[PDB]
Amino acid sequence: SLFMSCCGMAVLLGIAVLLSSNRKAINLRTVGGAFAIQFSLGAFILYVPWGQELLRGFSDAVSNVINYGNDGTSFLFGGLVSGKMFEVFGGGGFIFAFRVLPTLIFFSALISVLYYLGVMQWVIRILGGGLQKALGTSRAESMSAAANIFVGQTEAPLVVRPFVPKMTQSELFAVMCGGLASIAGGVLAGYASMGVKIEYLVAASFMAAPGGLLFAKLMMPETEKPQDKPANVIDAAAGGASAGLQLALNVGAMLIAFIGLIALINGMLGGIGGWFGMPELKLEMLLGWLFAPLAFLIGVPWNEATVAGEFIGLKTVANEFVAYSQFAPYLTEAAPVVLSEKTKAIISFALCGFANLSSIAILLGGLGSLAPKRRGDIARMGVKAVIAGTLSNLMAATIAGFFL
Amino acid sequence: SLFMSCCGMAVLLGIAVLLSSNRKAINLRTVGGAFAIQFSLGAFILYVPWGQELLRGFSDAVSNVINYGNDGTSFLFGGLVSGKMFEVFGGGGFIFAFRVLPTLIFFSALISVLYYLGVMQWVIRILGGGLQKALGTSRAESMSAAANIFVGQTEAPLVVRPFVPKMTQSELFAVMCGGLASIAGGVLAGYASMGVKIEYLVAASFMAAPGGLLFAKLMMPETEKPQDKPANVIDAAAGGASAGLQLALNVGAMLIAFIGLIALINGMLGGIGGWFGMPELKLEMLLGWLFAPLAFLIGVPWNEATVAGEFIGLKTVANEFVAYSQFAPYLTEAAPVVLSEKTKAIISFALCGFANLSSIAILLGGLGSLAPKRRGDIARMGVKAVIAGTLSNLMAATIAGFFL
Amino acid sequence: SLFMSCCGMAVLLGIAVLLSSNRKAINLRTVGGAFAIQFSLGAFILYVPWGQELLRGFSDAVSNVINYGNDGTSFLFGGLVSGKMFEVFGGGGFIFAFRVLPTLIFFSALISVLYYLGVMQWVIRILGGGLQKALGTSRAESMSAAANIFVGQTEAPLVVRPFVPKMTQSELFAVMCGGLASIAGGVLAGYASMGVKIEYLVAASFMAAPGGLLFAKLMMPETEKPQDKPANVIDAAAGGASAGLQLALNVGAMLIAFIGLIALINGMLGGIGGWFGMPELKLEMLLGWLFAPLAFLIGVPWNEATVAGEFIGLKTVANEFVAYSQFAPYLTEAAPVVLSEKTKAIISFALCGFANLSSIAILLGGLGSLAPKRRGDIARMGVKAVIAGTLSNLMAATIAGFFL
Ligand SMILES: CCCCCCCCCCO[C@@H]1O[C@H](CO)[C@@H](O[C@H]2O[C@H](CO)[C@@H](O)[C@H](O)[C@H]2O)[C@H](O)[C@H]1O
Ligand SMILES: CCCCCCCCCCO[C@@H]1O[C@H](CO)[C@@H](O[C@H]2O[C@H](CO)[C@@H](O)[C@H](O)[C@H]2O)[C@H](O)[C@H]1O
Ligand SMILES: CCCCCCCCCCO[C@@H]1O[C@H](CO)[C@@H](O[C@H]2O[C@H](CO)[C@@H](O)[C@H](O)[C@H]2O)[C@H](O)[C@H]1O
Ligand SMILES: Nc1ncnc2c1ncn2[C@@H]1O[C@H](CO)[C@@H](O)[C@H]1O
Ligand SMILES: Nc1ncnc2c1ncn2[C@@H]1O[C@H](CO)[C@@H](O)[C@H]1O
Ligand SMILES: Nc1ncnc2c1ncn2[C@@H]1O[C@H](CO)[C@@H](O)[C@H]1O
Ligand code: NA
Ligand code: NA
Ligand code: NA
Repeated sequence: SLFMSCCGMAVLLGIAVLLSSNRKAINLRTVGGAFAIQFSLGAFILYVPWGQELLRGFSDAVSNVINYGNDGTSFLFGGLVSGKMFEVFGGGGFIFAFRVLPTLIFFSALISVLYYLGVMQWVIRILGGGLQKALGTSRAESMSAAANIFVGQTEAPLVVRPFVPKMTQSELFAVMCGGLASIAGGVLAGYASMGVKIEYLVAASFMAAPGGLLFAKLMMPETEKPQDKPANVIDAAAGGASAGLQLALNVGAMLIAFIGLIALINGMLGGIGGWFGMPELKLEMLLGWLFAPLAFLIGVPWNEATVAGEFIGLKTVANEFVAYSQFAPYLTEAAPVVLSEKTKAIISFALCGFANLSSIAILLGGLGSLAPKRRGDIARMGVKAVIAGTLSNLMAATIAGFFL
Repeated sequence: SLFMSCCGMAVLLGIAVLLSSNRKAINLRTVGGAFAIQFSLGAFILYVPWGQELLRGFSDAVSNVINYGNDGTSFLFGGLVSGKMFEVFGGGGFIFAFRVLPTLIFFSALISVLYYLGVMQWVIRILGGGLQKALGTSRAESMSAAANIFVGQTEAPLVVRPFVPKMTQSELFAVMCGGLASIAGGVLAGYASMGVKIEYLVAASFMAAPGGLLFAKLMMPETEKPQDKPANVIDAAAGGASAGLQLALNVGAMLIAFIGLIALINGMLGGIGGWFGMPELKLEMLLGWLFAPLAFLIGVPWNEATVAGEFIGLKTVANEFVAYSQFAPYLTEAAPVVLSEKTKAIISFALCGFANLSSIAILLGGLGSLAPKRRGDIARMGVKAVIAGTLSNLMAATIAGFFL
Repeated sequence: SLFMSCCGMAVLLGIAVLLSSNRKAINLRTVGGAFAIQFSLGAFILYVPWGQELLRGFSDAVSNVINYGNDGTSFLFGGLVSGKMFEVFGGGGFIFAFRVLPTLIFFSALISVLYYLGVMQWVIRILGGGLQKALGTSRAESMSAAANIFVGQTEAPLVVRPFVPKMTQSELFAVMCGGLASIAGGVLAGYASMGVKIEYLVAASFMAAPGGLLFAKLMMPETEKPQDKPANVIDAAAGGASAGLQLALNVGAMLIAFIGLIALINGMLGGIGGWFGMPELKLEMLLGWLFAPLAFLIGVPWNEATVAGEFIGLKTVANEFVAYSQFAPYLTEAAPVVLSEKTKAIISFALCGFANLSSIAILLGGLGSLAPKRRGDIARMGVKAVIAGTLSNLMAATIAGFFL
């Protein structure tokens, strides 16, 4: 029952200790409180009545903002995003390129506005300040952790960019993990437009801050000693829209290629597998059969562990956007496999993160520009940071499945 | 009657004098002839028979070029830009992204071709030469003023780029105002594809050259002393298409975000206004109530001044493309408010310009690259240039409304 | 009969000799074997039974890869690329922007993957090694020739980029011609999606390697003495998708402008021609009337030489993508002119190449970046390389028409 979930938490913490740079350097106050906060935050917004009301209140607010931004894409693509599309094409009336992608543009512009008004910095300063006073973490890495709740892995350290080139290896690692254990506000609204429950996306985004610090200070404890704009609001909006556009193009081109490549892989595996009496062999079967124990370990039922492993595995070997693209049909009535409500939540939390190998290259570019002489350290701690970011997603998935 | 329009002209000229850098330095020949030319040009193509035939002859020529370029977008988007779209989606069959945006690509390529053939330079040299000999303005700023009739604010000073880094503060200001008081040929054909009368777009584009010089030499008189390529035509076309593409993407992403942001604003104003007994409070009401006297001053009837203020205000606080997007439905039979034919013209002229705060950043980039040590002067005279560019649009709107 | 084709080969070789930099420097072994290989390769895959089975086997493999990549574009554009489009819009249901363009993205990602796995380098090393040992050509130019079978003109010399800045004028010319006589794998799958027979595209791509070396060593013999990475596979795929996206945008914007410009040209020619009693005068008539002898010379029947000249001429004065766009309707049942099966093949081979004036600018950019001090030589030998690349397409078209 609930004993399998508690064991899963110990295992995830166990692997982090086994892969630690120095187990004797682990601060029990830091990693003890970090796990406590992430667990208490999960208990707050997923179990207790008041916490559930605040989460559903914030999610409904986000849901309204998404629909407001949909007035912009309704102007551009007109009837191609109307209700007539379902009367003509049926299920194929939902055009991903016109429905989901423009949401990245609007939200990137919105966050850019909220940054100009100082609204974003005000929230991060509170959340980041509460983390460093409770975990003992440094000022910079705590602000980057709180920033990563809303923005991306390369946009979050911008709030503390003059402290990046001279921060310790443990600090930089935590900064890398803070962005790998979380997502961005843009893609969040995109995933919500695909059918993913906003309550799960918002929850996982907030739990990514202490969870990101947790496995960062576990796999890389602090052994050294730390230290310590657009002209107008319309320019900020226009600048954010351009950034969202460039992101929307890249994501769209990525999904065309990757899904196409997977389709190519499945075609080859159908022939390769046939040589061993398995002509129905596909990528989903491999990822499902390989990630089934990991899914079963975090709280997914035995008869649903294989199906859940297909999505968790795809999120790891590729990225979460490709995984969510194959998990989205499982959130509708036309789902090939009817999953339990708890399982749908666990997959949603275990997929809510930029934790993948391809994000290392992005960290080498964006974060690497903030510290050009630190690109050697980033690439070196790259693989370790992905694991630490992965464990944070699995931990948040185990906690979520525990209180459900 | 016509007395309200003549008073409006005096007020607009009055504000320019009150905001002048030096009223005693104002050249009466320059600003006297500039206003005379803009007024005589308005009287020419909007009142006298022969001038109306030349304007309708040029507009029909432009209209044919647009339809010719529509063969390119008809190939790419096939039936999505066909007549079957209106039989299926009705009014929503008109897809802005496929109908209007590709026009920016084709026209940017066309102008790039006409530049290679020396056709563009030939016309600018004539118009620019006639301005400097009649107003006493310098060679460079007069050519940039004539160039801004056809191309954008950052593309126009390219004809005199070796004279930009060493031109006086009054010259640079006039160059800034020349591009703020006008638009580009690309977006012009785009606005014409939205229902905006081409006769008004072409007229306002030509009146922007003396009008841009008028309020520039009024708010910033000359107190100092002035001075004085693609391999083939296919490469020029291909280069212009790429420039139009990048512009089409930026405009499209801007409209998705801004309209979405306005929709978000209207949602918040509906709650904020409800606290003061005004739950129906929107952005249009504010902009309408605030710009109604300004609209009434330039020649808009009392019962239509508020509605006209919504578009003029939106053009100012944001940009003219967002304003035209909300004014375009008022040019069809499905218009919520039936405006008089004169009012439709006044709004069309008062919106035909890049006069906004966001264009300062564009001037800092494009025009600033032509003179990197002059970015300080551009940002300093930025706000003043927007006002001077705004007054030119209002003046052209007052003149247009006078002869109608 | 077959005598007209053999004469055509002599003429094409004749022009190359007449335009040679030094006819006495022509290596008879090099240009003798190069023509022999291209001719024997044509005889292999177009005449003999076994060679036809290997070509149809490779084409069917490519055809399957295209359909696999179509799963990615089916996810993004949903029902807009479904069969319901033909039930609603009929022939206009085929949306070029959603059907053909995304194929460039997927294939660019695929080739990027095959490069990471060393699969591409393995094939090029074999083909390139077999050319230098049979023709006596240098190591670098032979590898670039073999690479150009699969990738573009600026991507092919990347396999030998440290040898580019110090290669002779004859080597650099052959490198330029290798990319002008061939296409890329991305656009190849795009042309195949337009109805162009894959067997012809694959054949012409392979015949472009010895044909590119043939007319390069004919028009520019060697008179001097020659000499002698992504972190993971997912990063390689993501990087290739981004490159394909940027290419897809440029091609799409080019087709909108060029077709629109041609439509503008046809409008003007209709009036200009009317002054000389030819109101039906268009661009196709000119290109057809002018390239008819050239089409008749390579093996096109007398009554079909004019129609074929329209496509060959358009491929020359513009690019092959614009030509293929106007030739694609002639491959369907709704073709205005029913062409013979041999003629359809000849046009397909004569159009399969980047041989145009606009590709010189691309060579100055991409290839010029590999050798910044050699941009002077590239621009100088630019026009000659286009001709040499053109003759290679015509030669491959004559050979193809000979064995059919
Ligand atoms: C969709 C409808 C929403 C409606 C909302 C209305 C928004 C109004 C924006 C005005 O903001 C100002 O804009 C200036 C122009 O950029 C800035 O000056 C900046 O730029 C000036 C010059 O361009 C300088 O003089 C200043 O020093 C410099 O701060 C200035 O900071 C900023 O406060
Ligand atoms: C859609 C159908 C329309 C059909 C219209 C046909 C257009 C024909 C374009 C030819 O123009 C020439 O192209 C050369 C190639 O770029 C240029 O040479 C330039 O580049 C050469 C080398 O590449 C150099 O040798 C030259 O010095 C240099 O001027 C040259 O100036 C230019 O006159
Ligand atoms: C759609 C489903 C398809 C499923 C296919 C699964 C693909 C698996 C990719 C793994 O490849 C590895 O990834 C590392 C990460 O980038 C590379 O390390 C590189 O980067 C590391 C750090 O980031 C360094 O430690 C290494 O030295 C450096 O080689 C490494 O070379 C590479 O072998
Ligand atoms: N805002 C962002 N910042 C950085 N990388 C991002 C962002 N959004 C998406 N990505 C990248 O795209 C992938 C798929 O969403 C992520 O795993 C990440 O690598
Ligand atoms: N050709 C152009 N050059 C510069 N800015 C442009 C151009 N076209 C549009 N814009 C910008 O986009 C806004 C909306 O059209 C304008 O007010 C201006 O800021
Ligand atoms: N892969 C490529 N590399 C370089 N140029 C290309 C490529 N694909 C297309 N082009 C350019 O676009 C034109 C039309 O396909 C070509 O003639 C060539 O100039
Ligand atoms: Na983040
Ligand atoms: Na202009
Ligand atoms: Na090639």
